[PDB]
Amino acid sequence: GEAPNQALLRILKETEFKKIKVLGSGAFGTVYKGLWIPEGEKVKIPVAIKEPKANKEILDEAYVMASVDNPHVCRLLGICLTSTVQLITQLMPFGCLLDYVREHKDNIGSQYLLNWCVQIAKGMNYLEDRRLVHRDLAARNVLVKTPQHVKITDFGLAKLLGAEYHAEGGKVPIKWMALESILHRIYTHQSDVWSYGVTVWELMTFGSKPYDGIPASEISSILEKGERLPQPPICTIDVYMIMVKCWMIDADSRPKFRELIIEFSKMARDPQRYLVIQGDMDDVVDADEYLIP
Ligand SMILES: *CCC(=O)N1CCC(Oc2cc3c(Nc4ccc(Cl)c(Cl)c4F)ncnc3cc2OC)CC1
Repeated sequence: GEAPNQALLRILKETEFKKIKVLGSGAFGTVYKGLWIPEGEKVKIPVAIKEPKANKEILDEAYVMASVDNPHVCRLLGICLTSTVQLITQLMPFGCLLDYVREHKDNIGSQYLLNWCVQIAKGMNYLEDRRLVHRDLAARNVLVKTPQHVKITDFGLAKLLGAEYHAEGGKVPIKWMALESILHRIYTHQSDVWSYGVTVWELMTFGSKPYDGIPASEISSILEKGERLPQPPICTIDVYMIMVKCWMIDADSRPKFRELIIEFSKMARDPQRYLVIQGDMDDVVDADEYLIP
């Protein structure tokens, strides 16, 4: 009872796109921005390009990104098979939501924060429909297309469940993981809900570091001792109670992604009741409008 993944993997000519700038660099490789002009099409699509034996890793990320299609999940546009392997995706001009929430903290309203909480829950709920566990949900891994539209990205750690994933050992983001993921290395859709709670806490604190000034090894014990992240200042008890529910030790008593949509959507209908913030070329086609079946 496992469905065939009939997603299409589009191979892109190196001619079809040009690089423009370097958006970011890390070990493996650098992420760049550029334009993609499919030959004989008269369209220019703003894209972001990301170019060992780690090719097995980047090709696993491409498989996952090519198999998702949701307004709040970044989809792979294609890959380029030159001397280096490149991943081409739609350009998210405003960067990651973590940096955006930091560089604009004096201009972000409750309506935007709660809407972001709704959109991330919508994208996370879609990944659960597709039986996909992200395992690395964080504010740094949510990209901003427009201030009103954010999407989930970075599926390097994502794993597809059959019809409870048991990792072995890898550089993992300790401070965002559920307690069972720390101790047993078990990952469930409800393990992503814990990460979702930390991600919401990142937004409501305008980019603060969770457990700032704490060793990563001491985290497993303080979570057993009953300790969680503090109530952010702008957070009513209503919003903070939801974040606390995502961090319960019993994983099945945690909120579901389908329910986090409903609760935050109800809150976005009256944002100031739940968040208290002081003073509330020519042929360019966005990739969300370029659809080839
Ligand atoms: C906040 C953390 C941080 O330092 N960075 C994250 C955002 C980067 O800037 C931009 C990145 C992208 C990406 N990234 C991307 C991720 C996975 C894959 Cl496979 C591919 Cl191909 C990617 F391109 N995607 C789309 N748009 C942007 C836009 C960015 O800034 C404008 C820099 C480092």
